Amino acid sequence: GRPRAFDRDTALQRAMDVFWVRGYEGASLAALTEAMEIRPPSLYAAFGSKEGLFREALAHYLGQHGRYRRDVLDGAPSAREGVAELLRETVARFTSDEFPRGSLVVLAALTGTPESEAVRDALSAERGESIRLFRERMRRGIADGDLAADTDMEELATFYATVLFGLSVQAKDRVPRERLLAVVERALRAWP
Amino acid sequence: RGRPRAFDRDTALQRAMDVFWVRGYEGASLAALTEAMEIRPPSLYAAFGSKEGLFREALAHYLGQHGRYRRDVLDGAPSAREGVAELLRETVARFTSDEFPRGSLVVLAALTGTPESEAVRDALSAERGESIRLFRERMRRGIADGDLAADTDMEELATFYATVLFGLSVQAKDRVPRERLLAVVERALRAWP
DNA sequence: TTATTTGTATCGATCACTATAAATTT
DNA sequence: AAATTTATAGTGATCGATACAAATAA
Repeated sequence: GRPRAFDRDTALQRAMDVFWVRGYEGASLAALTEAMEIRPPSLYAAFGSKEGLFREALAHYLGQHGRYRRDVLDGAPSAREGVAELLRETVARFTSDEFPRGSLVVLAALTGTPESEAVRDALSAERGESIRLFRERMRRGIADGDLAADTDMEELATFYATVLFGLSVQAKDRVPRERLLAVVERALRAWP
Repeated sequence: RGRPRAFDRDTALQRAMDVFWVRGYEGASLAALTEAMEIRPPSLYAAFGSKEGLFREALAHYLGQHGRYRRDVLDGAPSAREGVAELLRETVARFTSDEFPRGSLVVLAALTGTPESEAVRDALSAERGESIRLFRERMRRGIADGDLAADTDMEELATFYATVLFGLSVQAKDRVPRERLLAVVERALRAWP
């Protein structure tokens, strides 16, 4: 029939940016439909609802900013170099302006009304996946021999995840890239 | 002179702060605030002027009643390392108590939002800068006291621990068990120079 | 009488979300 | 045409913030 005037993945990209800056509940459909360059009935045709548009923008954000994480981790010769390389590239992405500062998963919905709890729980489970990414790379380190067998991998993974999440708050606070890279270097001194 | 106010203004302020603590600034609807404060809208505005003003008063209340331990724990410690350790250990305790909302209001209440509330977002961001400054002040004392080296980068060390501190609000909100978060604090202190 | 607080009822604006039909197709 | 996306123009509900008058003090 009549052709579609927008490109799906491009409207999904602009919806992702608005969420990245205003958050899930902070993003009105006025601001969204303005960014995507579509009209409300077009938006609800492709995405179902505001929540459905966020879940698709989350999957979009993740595939474009959450797959580079495991590539850097497993591409390093040791678990310590993986955590170092991934924390350094994260600080780079957190401090260049090709994107907004900080991670969408950390910033988009930490608190809110009871109505948007499903969205908040989604971002919560995704933060647990960051811990799992760390913990999985440490399991390889113990097997490769570069990490002691009696290492508390859950504590080490959670510690560096705490630092990872904290860097989103610091990047949003406009802390310079040089100071964030010193945080990463200092956090590595805690390695066993 | 006039009709007397029928609510404790100190108690109402506490109840707004508890709603802001869980729902954030924009998430706290005026229907929800007046419901917890147990008052009605025109009273709220007579007392606090506006939602923004009510949060700004709730913030100062939260800071003096739930952030008073920070300076005390920091100052009463015999070394800079013990003050940072004890502050984080105490923060994890409060962050994981069954008695208060998990995490810190300052980090959780307004990280992102509409352009209308940037004044509130910058207020909380300035208060997070104070957390960095508060650590920095203690390390300053540690250099004079002798427990810290006279050439230590006070900002680099304070900012690192402020990063760990902010991340603990997110982990507390994610209901990470308390023993886990104390292990995190111990690991972070291993990075001390 | 005056002064301040109270509950009620409502404000204009904005929220997320659609009915409806013209526009553009094979 | 028959199919499908478009834009206009709204929906009721809720947002933050009030006009008003009964109530209650000095």
